[PDB]
Amino acid sequence: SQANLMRLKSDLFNYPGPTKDDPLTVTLGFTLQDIVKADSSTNEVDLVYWEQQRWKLNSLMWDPNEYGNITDFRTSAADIWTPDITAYSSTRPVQVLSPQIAVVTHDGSVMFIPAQRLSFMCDPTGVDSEEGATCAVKFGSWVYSGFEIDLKTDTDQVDLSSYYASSKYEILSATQYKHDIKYNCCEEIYPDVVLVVKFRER
Amino acid sequence: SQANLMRLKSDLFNYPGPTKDDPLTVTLGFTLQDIVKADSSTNEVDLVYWEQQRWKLNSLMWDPNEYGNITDFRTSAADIWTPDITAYSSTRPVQVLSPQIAVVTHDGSVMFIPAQRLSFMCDPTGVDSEEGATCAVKFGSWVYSGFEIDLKTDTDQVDLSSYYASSKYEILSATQYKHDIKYNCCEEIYPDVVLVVKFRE
Amino acid sequence: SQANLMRLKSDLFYPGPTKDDPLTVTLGFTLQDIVKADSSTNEVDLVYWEQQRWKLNSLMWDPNEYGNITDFRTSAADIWTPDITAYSSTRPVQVLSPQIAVVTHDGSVMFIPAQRLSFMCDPTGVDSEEGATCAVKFGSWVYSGFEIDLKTDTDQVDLSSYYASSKYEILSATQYKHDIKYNCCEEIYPDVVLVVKFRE
Amino acid sequence: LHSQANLMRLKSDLFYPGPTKDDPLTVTLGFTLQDIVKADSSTNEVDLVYWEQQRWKLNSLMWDPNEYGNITDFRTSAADIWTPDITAYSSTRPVQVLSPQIAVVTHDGSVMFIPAQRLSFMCDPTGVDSEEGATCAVKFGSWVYSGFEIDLKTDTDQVDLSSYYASSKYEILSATQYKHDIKYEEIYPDVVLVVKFRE
Amino acid sequence: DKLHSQANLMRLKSDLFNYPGPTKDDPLTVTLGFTLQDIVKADSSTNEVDLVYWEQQRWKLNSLMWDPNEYGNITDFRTSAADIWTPDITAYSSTRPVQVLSPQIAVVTHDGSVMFIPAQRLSFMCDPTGVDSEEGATCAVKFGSWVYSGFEIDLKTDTDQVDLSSYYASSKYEILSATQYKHDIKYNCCEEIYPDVVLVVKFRE
Ligand SMILES: O=c1cccc2n1C[C@@H]1CNC[C@H]2C1
Ligand SMILES: O=c1cccc2n1C[C@@H]1CNC[C@H]2C1
Repeated sequence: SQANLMRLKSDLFNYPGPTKDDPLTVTLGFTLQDIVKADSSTNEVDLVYWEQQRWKLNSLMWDPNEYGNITDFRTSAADIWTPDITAYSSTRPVQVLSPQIAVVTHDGSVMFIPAQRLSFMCDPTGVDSEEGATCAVKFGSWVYSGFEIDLKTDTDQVDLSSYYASSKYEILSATQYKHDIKYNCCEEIYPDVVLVVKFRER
Repeated sequence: SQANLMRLKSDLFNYPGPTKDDPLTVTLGFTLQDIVKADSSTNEVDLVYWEQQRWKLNSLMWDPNEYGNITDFRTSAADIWTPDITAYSSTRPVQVLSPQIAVVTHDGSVMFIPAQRLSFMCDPTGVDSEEGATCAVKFGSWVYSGFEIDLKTDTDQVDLSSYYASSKYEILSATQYKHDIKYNCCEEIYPDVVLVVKFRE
Repeated sequence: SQANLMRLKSDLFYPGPTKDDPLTVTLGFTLQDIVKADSSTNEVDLVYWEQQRWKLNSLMWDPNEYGNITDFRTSAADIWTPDITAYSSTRPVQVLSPQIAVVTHDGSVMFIPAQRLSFMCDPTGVDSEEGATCAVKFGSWVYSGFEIDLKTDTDQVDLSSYYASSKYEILSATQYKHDIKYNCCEEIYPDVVLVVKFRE
Repeated sequence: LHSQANLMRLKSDLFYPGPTKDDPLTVTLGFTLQDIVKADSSTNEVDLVYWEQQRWKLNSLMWDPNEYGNITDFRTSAADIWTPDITAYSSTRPVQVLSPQIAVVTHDGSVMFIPAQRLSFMCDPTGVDSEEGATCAVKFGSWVYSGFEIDLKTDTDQVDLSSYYASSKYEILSATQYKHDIKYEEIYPDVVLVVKFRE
Repeated sequence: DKLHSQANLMRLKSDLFNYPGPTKDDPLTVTLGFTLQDIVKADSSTNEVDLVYWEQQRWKLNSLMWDPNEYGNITDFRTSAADIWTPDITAYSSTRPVQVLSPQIAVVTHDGSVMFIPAQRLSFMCDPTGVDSEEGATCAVKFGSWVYSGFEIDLKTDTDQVDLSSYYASSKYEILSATQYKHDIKYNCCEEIYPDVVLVVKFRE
């Protein structure tokens, strides 16, 4: 079985990114673990979250019958192409908290779920009130337009089922709606997923 | 002997990770050096510990008689596969405080003991009291279920034998119980080792 | 299509400019936010996007020879990129976006890294109606105007993404094309000067 | 086109194990002090921003411009070449580089490298809030080479203050870069930056 | 003469570089000494203290031996620490990753001895209580190989005294005493004994 897995990986590794004629659908979903801190002197808020990314490539397909019934495998994210999904309003480089390892399945679908800590632009005024503070952060491909990476979601709600119950901040709502925007630099429209979080001091 | 060691290393390096058909047992244990800080403005606590990891691979076996009676060697952890054991509630990238070097023994067993500083989600309310504060952080594989990586411990007690005697925080209790969790949704069993620390000023 | 793109990239894969092959580099700033202003050290921190454009003959192709591919994306480390540097930073610049460029069939490259910069700036007056004014120059570290001809498309900094709830509001943001020369020597050193007037 | 081809050819033709007692290298140092960012009296650390000019010359980097289309100099990554190990003796944090790591090589074989850096070094800022000010010093020299191997020179005793930030928290009263030798048979040279400054 | 010396050095380096670590049958002696430059700060809110020091490391390998006559009488040379094996001497009680302050360059001598002296800033567990009193505070920090036992790396000192001759005269903290003593310790993880050099510093404001 180990020999079969090594052979399968060797065959697969022995993708130039999407194109307008071969666009890629990337599904995005956010799980918000915690709101670590809010800095009212700089309007920066720190969040810990899991960013679930899923896409499918014909080049990553295989027949499990030809490889000892291997249905899927784990591999370093550096072994494959991954989408350049970026927070648009970070104020510090995003910090990764989990192994960079993807799960590839025989139908060519890949699931990547890195855990990260992000500092982003957010005014926490009103967090010390019952109505709380509201902030947003956009996520999208930095360089690929809607014609190359089509960006989708499975749900309009951020997954709060793992939110740290003793966080300094409690979540009032958290949504993840898709938006289409045009930037001054380029004519083509760029899709994005915007996380809108309403939160308050616990 | 030096030539024998280089030959052994060359032969060994000239593993794809575990599978359901070829699963791997990883033994985990913690030595808690110190609780550096507790931050009640963010509910983050910072620990320094040694994370001892042990596992064993047939592909790393050899006969000492074939290599000058060498029974073990040291090698960079980048030369070998290592398990993806991760703290599930960290708030900052773990900081490595020791060389990334493993010890490999002729029976194929590997011993890795990185020293790290970890910031994790923890409410320190009560740390300034007699009963102290309590916090917990789960360790496990990020991508492997128990059908691929099985977790074991040699003991459910954290090694406190070198805990810093003049730390700002004294340890009331520290355990590393192992839990096998089966979700209602799926057949696979997920195992974790949970560090539970009770401490006070 | 994917095979055509791979063949094009292999075919394509520049020593940098010289006095006899000068390269025009166009610079433009999008100012996202003024994160902080530290009156104890006179340092101000900005987040901005630095749009860089240039064009190389060695990056041209005919889309008809490559399945009508007119552009592609590639890692910035696959290609030469200009050494544009803030001249009064006080900390290493921190990169906030993927280091990926857009190459177009006419040989033009577009690269827009997002960065956080700490630079020398006295914010005195930021708590008044007139606000504070600070400036920072951007330009090549090692190339004179004979090798890298630095240009702007406009002097108006793009404020369309400026963070509306920043601690600081922008009174004006201007990007000037400026150069310094020595009478003794022919060489001219150009820079783009970012001047920001802002207040609490 | 011809210039690009010639540059590529020149770089290939050219692509040094460092100096020795029998092949000593002159390294010329100069400082431009851009700013004194901060002074921390709780730890006696001061933070400076400066440009450190380094120049040296190697026979192995010479060429005839006539053979390469009148190319008289070129730019190259500092990792493509040997660089002197000049270091600050009293730094309290790793020096942070603020500029591209790129050097200029000229056809006579001389190399010029001017990294911009932010440095935290040991310094008692006592007096900085007075008319007389504070005075601090930091020595620069090779970590591993003696004066028999790296002959450390300057073009001037004066730190270049023509770019000092006019609105710094700290104004400069004087800034010198005098040379010093220490004998313990080798002689060990340094260049000492001495800054006298005040709020 | 300069051309010949350069050629000789290049040839020597090429021959030398064209070591898998010590073994029980081929143990390595590593000599350690410390120079304490400054005690940058004491944090009583976390019991962390920050030190700047130089760590002098010396060892000797047969594979780095050469004849000076063979290569223009070249007694020694400088080379990047990345070109050679170096020992994994680690601070046992750091609270932050150690920060390197100097070039990583070693001096290799024709008898195969290496000398490597990185300058580092270290944050280590240390309670500074009493630093504001005449007796001062006292802290220790163990150094040793992380992974090689006494049977593979034998750890020695040249002296019991930490070199204070470069200590920063205007530090916030003055040194009352500083010693470096060797100890042999048994750890729970392994049967074999592991040696260490412990730095014991008494200091005050
Ligand atoms: O670098 C590129 C490359 C292509 C397009 C863009 N940029 C970066 C910004 C964020 N994404 C949309 C737009 C502006
Ligand atoms: O990683 C190893 C490998 C071998 C032995 C040890 N460890 C690390 C700790 C520090 N050194 C002694 C002991 C415990």
